[PDB]
Amino acid sequence: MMYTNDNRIVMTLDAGGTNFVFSAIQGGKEIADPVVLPACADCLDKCLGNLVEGFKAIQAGLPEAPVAISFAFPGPADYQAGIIGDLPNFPSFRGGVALGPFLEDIFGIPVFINNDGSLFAYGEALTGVLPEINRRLREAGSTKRYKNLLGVTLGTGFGAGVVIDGELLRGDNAAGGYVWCLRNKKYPEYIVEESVSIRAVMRVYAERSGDAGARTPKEIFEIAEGIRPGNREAAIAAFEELGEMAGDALASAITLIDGLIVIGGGLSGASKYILPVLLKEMNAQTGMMQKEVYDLDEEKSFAGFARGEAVEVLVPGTNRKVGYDPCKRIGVTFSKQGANRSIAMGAYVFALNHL
Amino acid sequence: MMYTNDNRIVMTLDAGGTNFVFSAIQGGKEIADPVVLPACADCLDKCLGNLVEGFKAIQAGLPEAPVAISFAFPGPADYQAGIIGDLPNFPSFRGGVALGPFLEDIFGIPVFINNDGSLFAYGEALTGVLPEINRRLREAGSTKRYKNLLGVTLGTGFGAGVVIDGELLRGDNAAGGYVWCLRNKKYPEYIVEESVSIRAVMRVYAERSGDAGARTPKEIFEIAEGIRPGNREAAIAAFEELGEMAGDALASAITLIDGLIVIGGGLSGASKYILPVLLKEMNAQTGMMQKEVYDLDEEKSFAGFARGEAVEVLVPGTNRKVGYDPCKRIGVTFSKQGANRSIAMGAYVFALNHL
Repeated sequence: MMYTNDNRIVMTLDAGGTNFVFSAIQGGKEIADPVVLPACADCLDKCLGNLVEGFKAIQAGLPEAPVAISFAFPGPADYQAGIIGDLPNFPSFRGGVALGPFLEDIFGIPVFINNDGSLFAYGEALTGVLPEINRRLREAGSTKRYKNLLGVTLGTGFGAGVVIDGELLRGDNAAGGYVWCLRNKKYPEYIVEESVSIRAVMRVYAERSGDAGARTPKEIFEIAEGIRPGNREAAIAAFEELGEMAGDALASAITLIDGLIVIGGGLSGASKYILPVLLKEMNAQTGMMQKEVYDLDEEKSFAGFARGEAVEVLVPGTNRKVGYDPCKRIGVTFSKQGANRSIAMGAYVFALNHL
Repeated sequence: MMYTNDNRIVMTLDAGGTNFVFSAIQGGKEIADPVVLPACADCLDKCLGNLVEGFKAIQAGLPEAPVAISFAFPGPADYQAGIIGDLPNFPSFRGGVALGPFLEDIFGIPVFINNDGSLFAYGEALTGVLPEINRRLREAGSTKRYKNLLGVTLGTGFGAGVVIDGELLRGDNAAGGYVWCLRNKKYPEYIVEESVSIRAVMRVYAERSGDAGARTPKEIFEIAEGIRPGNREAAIAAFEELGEMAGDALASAITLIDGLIVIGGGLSGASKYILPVLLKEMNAQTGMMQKEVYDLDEEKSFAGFARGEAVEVLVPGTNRKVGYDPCKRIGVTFSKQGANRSIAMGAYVFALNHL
């Protein structure tokens, strides 16, 4: 319930794909009748002009005046500078478009642009799971608190973002926290996204079964779940196989970050089949070593996560005691809020913290 | 030349191995006749008592009084809390020793304990290469400045530390920035340290040649370099082979950090044979992708690193221009200062920044 009673309004935008959807956020709520305009990608001045119209449209129907505007944008881009690079799906963008400063001029207030993965992790760090986990620890009587979060979206791609005690890990090339291009475990010549995405689910089921028909991951989930007819053993492998690679990637990524992992996105509907194999892999890899990964979504598992091996040690010579837990542990949890909510909140809160 | 004229004194300690060597640092200089006492590891109270004696010894022969004391310590440990875990080479340490607070009581001033890898990266970030690189960029007329550093020591092990714009990446289990336990490329069932260490150099040369005699990496370097007699082709492979794995690890590690890499340690004497294959691997992996790794130690290479594809873009509608460089690039450099100096400085500067 963070920021639930805040009066400050941030205008936002969803450039997910095909067109622009402009909105506004006050408190945690969406308080603007959305405005849909097309993104005339072929004419820089045309869509750049729609953006102005889109935001002007919203602004005109607000109670108070807006304090800023932030949104996620396709990229690659120099996000901090707010200037976007050569996007494939936007031909009028080759060269470098100073989108951030442009809007900042036409509206005066500051604008913040970031990529999906970043806003998702940020959202979960300050609004989603990270706070829930930390209180649930204190509530469980543990002295341990986690400040580092690696959020990853399983969907069209294998996006991700990294937050270090509130500070979004941007990277020196605006490319911090990438996990999609790590080396693939079962396909050394390719990247992990090739086995961790909607493609991989669809592709594997097609291979494991003899069905060459177009199936959606939901349909595949239904086949594995026993509702829809098909090759159940194959429908499962489709998700297990993804878990295995995701796990391998997450394992080596989290080794550097050393924090909790949040997973979300479209494919998160198949927690049931992904998480087990994923966790099995993470614990096989950090087992070579002194580090356990717990299923933060099951009670029994979270219980051992909370307490670990906590004790008190006496300060030699003194009568004082100090807290200590030699048990190094990590965890994985799926977003309860949903990637869409966390991303929007991420944009909202990021705005408010960086005014 | 950072802190060269600072009057503030920090007492330090080298618990490298076998015994304790106490010293003190003022400005950048070592201003204390070192004091060597044994580490009576078998008796907690005995060596814990030597530490007190060791520091008391130094303190008594200083001009002004000391402002703090920091040093690196073996671990695993809760470094931030200053309490050390069950060390293998210290039997009187099983349970959890609140070493930090102990000294903090007997001396009043604050004490900071960290692991080698961390202090090394910190040292290089504020004292070593990172500042040299950034000025050399400005001097070259580039607008780009790097704030994220991944420092790794090639030696007895494959240690490492990560600094994000001045903030040491500690991790939630005091295990941030580990790269030693990543998966090994050519030996999937083992960790990378197994192929990146003094062992791997010695081991490979023994395998590639038929020489079962004990050779030191220096001797092996001399064989590859043509001075010492032996199997030159094998002596090279010994170092190339290490470069390959180090590169693979560095590649996937730096993908999350997105900053410059500093290498140091004992084996750094063989830059000549390691760096080329190492860089070749990093550019093969981030090539699957939009990201180049440059040899920051060669002039021609650094030149292209500095300029990249820098331009100015006009803010649409305005008469103003904004800087932009779509060229995402990274680099690798060997420590000019030496791991020993950077580590000591890291301890010194870390102390002064966290008073």
